[PDB]
Amino acid sequence: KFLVIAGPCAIESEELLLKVGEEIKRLSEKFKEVEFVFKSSFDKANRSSIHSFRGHGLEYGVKALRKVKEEFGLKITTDIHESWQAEPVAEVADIIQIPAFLCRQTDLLLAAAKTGRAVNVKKGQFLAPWDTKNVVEKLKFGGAKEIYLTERGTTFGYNNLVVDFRSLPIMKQWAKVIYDATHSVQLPGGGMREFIFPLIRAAVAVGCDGVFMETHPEPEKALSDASTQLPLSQLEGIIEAILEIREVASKYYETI
Amino acid sequence: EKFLVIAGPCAIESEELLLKVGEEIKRLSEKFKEVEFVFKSSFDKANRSSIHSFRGHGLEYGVKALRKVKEEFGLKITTDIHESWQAEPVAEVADIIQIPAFLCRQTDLLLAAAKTGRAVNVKKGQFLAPWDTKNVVEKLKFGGAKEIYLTERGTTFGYNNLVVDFRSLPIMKQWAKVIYDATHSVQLPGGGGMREFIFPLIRAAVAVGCDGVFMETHPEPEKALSDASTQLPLSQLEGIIEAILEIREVASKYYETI
Amino acid sequence: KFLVIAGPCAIESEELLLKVGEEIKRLSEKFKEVEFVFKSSFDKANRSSIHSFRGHGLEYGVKALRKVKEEFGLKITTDIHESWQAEPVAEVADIIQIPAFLCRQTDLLLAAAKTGRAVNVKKGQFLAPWDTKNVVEKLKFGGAKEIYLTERGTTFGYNNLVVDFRSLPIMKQWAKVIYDATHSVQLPGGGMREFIFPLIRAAVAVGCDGVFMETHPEPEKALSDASTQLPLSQLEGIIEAILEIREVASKYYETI
Amino acid sequence: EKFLVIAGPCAIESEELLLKVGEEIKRLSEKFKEVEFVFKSSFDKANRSSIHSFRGHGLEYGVKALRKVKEEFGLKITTDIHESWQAEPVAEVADIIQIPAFLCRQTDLLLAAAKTGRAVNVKKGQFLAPWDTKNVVEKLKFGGAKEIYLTERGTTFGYNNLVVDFRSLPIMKQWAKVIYDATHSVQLPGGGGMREFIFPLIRAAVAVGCDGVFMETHPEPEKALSDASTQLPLSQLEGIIEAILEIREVASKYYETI
Ligand SMILES: O=C(O)C(=O)C[C@@H](O)[C@@H](O)[C@H](O)[C@H](O)COP(=O)(O)O
Ligand SMILES: O=C(O)C(=O)C[C@@H](O)[C@@H](O)[C@H](O)[C@H](O)COP(=O)(O)O
Ligand SMILES: O=C(O)C(=O)C[C@@H](O)[C@@H](O)[C@H](O)[C@H](O)COP(=O)(O)O
Ligand SMILES: O=C(O)C(=O)C[C@@H](O)[C@@H](O)[C@H](O)[C@H](O)COP(=O)(O)O
Ligand SMILES: [Cu+2]
Ligand SMILES: [Cu+2]
Ligand SMILES: [Cu+2]
Ligand SMILES: [Cu+2]
Repeated sequence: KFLVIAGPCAIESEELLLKVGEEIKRLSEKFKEVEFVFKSSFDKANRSSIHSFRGHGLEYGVKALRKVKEEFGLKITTDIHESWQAEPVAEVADIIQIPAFLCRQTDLLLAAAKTGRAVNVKKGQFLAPWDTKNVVEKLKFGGAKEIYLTERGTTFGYNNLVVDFRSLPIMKQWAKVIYDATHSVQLPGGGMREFIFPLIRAAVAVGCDGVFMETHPEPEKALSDASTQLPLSQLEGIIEAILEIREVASKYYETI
Repeated sequence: EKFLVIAGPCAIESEELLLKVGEEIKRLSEKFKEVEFVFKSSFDKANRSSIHSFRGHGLEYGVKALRKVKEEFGLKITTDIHESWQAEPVAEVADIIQIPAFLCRQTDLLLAAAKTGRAVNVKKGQFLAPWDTKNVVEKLKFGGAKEIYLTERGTTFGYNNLVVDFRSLPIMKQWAKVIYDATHSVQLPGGGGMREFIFPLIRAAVAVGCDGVFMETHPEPEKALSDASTQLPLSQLEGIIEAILEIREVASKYYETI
Repeated sequence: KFLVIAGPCAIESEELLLKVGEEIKRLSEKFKEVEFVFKSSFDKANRSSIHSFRGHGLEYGVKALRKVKEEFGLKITTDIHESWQAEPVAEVADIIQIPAFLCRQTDLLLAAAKTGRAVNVKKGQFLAPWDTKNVVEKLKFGGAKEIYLTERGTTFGYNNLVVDFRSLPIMKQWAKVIYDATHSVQLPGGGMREFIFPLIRAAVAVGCDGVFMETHPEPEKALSDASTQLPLSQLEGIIEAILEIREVASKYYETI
Repeated sequence: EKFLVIAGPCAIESEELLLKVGEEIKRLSEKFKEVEFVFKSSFDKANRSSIHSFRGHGLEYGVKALRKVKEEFGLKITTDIHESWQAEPVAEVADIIQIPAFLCRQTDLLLAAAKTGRAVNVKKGQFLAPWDTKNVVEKLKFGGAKEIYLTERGTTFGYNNLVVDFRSLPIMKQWAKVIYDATHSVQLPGGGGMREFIFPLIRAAVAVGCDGVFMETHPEPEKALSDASTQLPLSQLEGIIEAILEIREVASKYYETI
């Protein structure tokens, strides 16, 4: 099934997760041919500023995510930042996410693989698409069976990311490929929200295995990535659009 | 809102090549009635990397060859100019005058094209940010152009590589009609890709939304005298045009206003 | 001799050329081991805006440059924009300059070469350093004997140029290399003036055959490239600095 | 304003390698009394591209080996850490704790280093703009660091290539002491250059102005187990250090304030 990974960027509160989770559950009942996976980070471990929001800790976050899985029967994903975190996170996370800056950290990758969960690696803004073959090879060496690579943009001069859509067919040679619709048009340190939907249309027309998109009931109040979180109320329309474009374009997806 | 398809062989290798490709584009134009086809070929490759590479058979020969395509098949014509004096003779045959990407800031060339009364299509320089095309359009409007296109053809991304930033399409749409160049956007300059990425990125362009696509084609690309690595085999053009019409239709209700 | 190419960006008036030319003459008498070449453009043929200053025409410009050469006995350089301009310009210009955007225009290069003058090609912001070998080959084919390549920065995302100093030793394989201190830190469409002197120190420490630097008595009033023209009064100090650093560093310039 | 030279073999291939290089750096430190030498070697290459590549002999072995260099030669020591728990044991031997470039935004790693009371040297990420190092320094100051360096090691420039934007040196100097990494700045990541550009770009860095240079060195680079293409032969270190002291001296009166 096509994957849709969605949720609020950060675990701002169990309350926020339950509100978002309720809508993701409703959509999962409406779009049965899509596999939904609920995402939220227990820690923003790489904020630019020491004064910015990080979160409420790994214990609180894992608990809140457990509530979402229990209340709604949704699969769960969250990111890890150091190797020791893999095991406790794997108790709740069906997919362990590796942050883009950390895509080359061998121990983090091996720790995630050791848990027996699926692993989704964000492609570093410094990595070339062909450079991801070695990422997959580490994860296979560590025992991983279900592996995703996520396109999230590439450094393009200062304070800008570009999406090179050539990466989608290149990375598909060795893993399932997800397109991150949210952070790919985030300007680090043109934009931004106005480009989210057009580029997710591009990703599906080119061909991918799923889309990653963050959502919040009121984006302007979000504590992380406010400029690019999608309003919750817009998610349904975008998902239906994704599915329609994929239905038509998929006739033309090239083999391997 | 007829979608534009600009297509033809990169260079005017011979009048015979032009008529062979023209016959196919004419056949497609009769099938895809919802498309406006414009036939393209360059009478001069004025910017080749090497002094030893094919340039062409001269302006007079090329205009005559293009005129024969227009006469025989009733197709609109486009070709590129390189210095201001070429605008006048070229406008005798060309419905759309093309401005090469490296020359997109050359004021005199832009004005020369604009005062002919023909449509003008400027290739966006590999050095230019999408928001900086606003002034290119202003120059053309100042010079009398009433029908203006901007063509996305990739941006310098380190050495010998171009990337297509698809954010450029909605940005440039604020000021002109936008064409996606499927051929030169995946060329690696000075020596992906390349051919394997042409069709995926065309699909991206139409899903994002554009007003036309530019695609070069040759019966036998391996033998072409210019851009051999990226010209589409002529037999593949029909299938690609059908795909972009299908993808455009399904994506179109989602295209953002303005 | 080390080359210093300097002058006001645009021929704003014969008056401006004579004021600048007077100082360049004085410096040429003070620094006898340097070859000075006076630069000014008769046309800014590639301005972003239709409303910006271009100049007073080729005839006026060639005349003003002739006045500088006659009054001060200085060598002259100016840029051309279309092939027909090479011959009339060559009447006064010792070095014909090819603009960066036009570095691949075969006819312009051949027209410049045909005049028998030296030719200095600005390296396009799109060109790789190894890509310049073919530029030199065109000029040799057209009869040119004295050929320069000028480093002027490379496209680095949007509205930014970076100087890759690896280009200096690479381009030296096939031509004399000039470093453009002015336009290399011009942001098209960090910066800017504060970086001019530090990067010209880098260029001389790496090793080049000359430096190109634009100057105006009152930069803030200049009609082109105001943000990067050096105040005339600062030129002497920078030249002396160049020469001192070159004297020491040249011990280490690698062969070929 | 003693200039810093950080030098040593990329990886702790063996304690024996360390002592061989250490003996030479000690000899140079006695000649170039105006330089503060800091000996560098990594106990772990934690970010290699391939699972098959050399990583090292473990933290305990590496710290012991570094301690032997400090004991035998009286040299200051630096090494890099990869996860927060390493800061404490490493601070037992390291005068300067190095933060790898990909990890320059990892708040916990920065704080772990800062609270040790050791100096901290952060490699600027290949993704980071020079003005965005201000917040990296703020994090370290918040965490108690009193001696902070920022190291220029190149910026992503298309695929598999780094460029050094020397404007970064005066920009970063606003907030920290600045080191130029002569070795990794010309490495082509994931497979110029390379070695032929090391010395020219060091000359550029000192002419622009910096507070130190970082240079890896191995008696026989061809045989090194990491960064073999860019490690300097040990016999060349003396000549390069003399050149940068000469160029620094002649350039120094021109270094801009602040
Ligand atoms: O959680 C994810 O999926 C991510 O991609 C991580 C992403 O949210 C982070 O890298 C943030 O974008 C980043 O910390 C925000 O940066 P800043 O607003 O602190 O400058
Ligand atoms: O004619 C067009 O539409 C163009 O975009 C011009 C384009 O064909 C040219 O820039 C060629 O790609 C270029 O001269 C070929 O370069 P090279 O093979 O000589 O290195
Ligand atoms: O004359 C030279 O040496 C040059 O390098 C040409 C240079 O002055 C021009 O490219 C200008 O920098 C350019 O027209 C100014 O751009 P803008 O201020 O019109 O956006
Ligand atoms: O130790 C340092 O100072 C560094 O800058 C770390 C540096 O050695 C590493 O990033 C290596 O360059 C990198 O693991 C080598 O990459 P690869 O040869 O495995 O592709
Ligand atoms: Cu986020
Ligand atoms: Cu072509
Ligand atoms: Cu100028
Ligand atoms: Cu190293």
